[PDB]
Amino acid sequence: AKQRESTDAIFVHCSATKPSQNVGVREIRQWHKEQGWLDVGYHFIIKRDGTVEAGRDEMAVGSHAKGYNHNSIGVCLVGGIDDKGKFDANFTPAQMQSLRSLLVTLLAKYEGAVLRAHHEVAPKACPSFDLKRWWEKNELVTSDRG
Ligand SMILES: [Zn+2]
Repeated sequence: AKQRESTDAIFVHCSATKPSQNVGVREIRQWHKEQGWLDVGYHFIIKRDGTVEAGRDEMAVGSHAKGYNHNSIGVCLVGGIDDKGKFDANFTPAQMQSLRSLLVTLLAKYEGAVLRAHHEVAPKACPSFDLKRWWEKNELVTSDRG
């Protein structure tokens, strides 16, 4: 098992859970290991009250964006779908506030890293919001692109 060579990107994801699912790394680590992986695939989880919990070691290869696990940080927001199972940007004010300082901290310490939304690189709606519009205007809108 080993550490990454470089950190070209910080990817943002959601856990694809509903509002009522107040979960964190204890549960998502358990869910990922029942699916056959060795640990939680994300380096950071932001719970719905804004608590950021650490997953994999900040410097290790994780499993969150395939073909990119070798050179990136994966950050996960708890939420992402409504009760119908559709993608929905239902993240809390407090989650978005913690996310924005974690990312300013991360972009600063990983010289040259770029900030990315999983849906830019894979056919998925994850993280369920338009990353550029929230990073720039502080507007949260439900989206499969951006
Ligand atoms: Zn994702």
